[PDB]
Amino acid sequence: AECSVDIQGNDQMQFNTNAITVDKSCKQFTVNLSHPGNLPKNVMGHNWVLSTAADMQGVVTDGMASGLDKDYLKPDDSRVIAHTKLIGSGEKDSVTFDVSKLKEGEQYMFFCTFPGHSALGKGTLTLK
Ligand SMILES: [Cu+2]
Ligand SMILES: [Cu+2]
Repeated sequence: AECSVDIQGNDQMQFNTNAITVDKSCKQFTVNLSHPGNLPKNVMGHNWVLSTAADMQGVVTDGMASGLDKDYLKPDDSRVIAHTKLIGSGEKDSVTFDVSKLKEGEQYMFFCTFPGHSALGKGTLTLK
């Protein structure tokens, strides 16, 4: 099966999908994020961050407090399973992670930690 997905964030706060499926036979998985908007990352930055559902709000809140220079992620945040850099217009970044970090039946969320963005810039990730 395919073990990658292409995700975009633009000059609005929604990703172009709200649900990612990771096939259970995949051993790694890659997310390729890009930003087809015109605004720079300090104004309309997006990252793609994966945590358990339970951990999402903490990661978002602590990430906002960490600021732009930390890509809006608390340093040494063990709650983050995988993530990309924060990108702006014209940029791109990919993350590959081990599917051994995921289990069937567990509830995962992906989201952007740029301030305010998680309200609309979030979705589920499911191993199946
Ligand atoms: Cu964002
Ligand atoms: Cu990191």
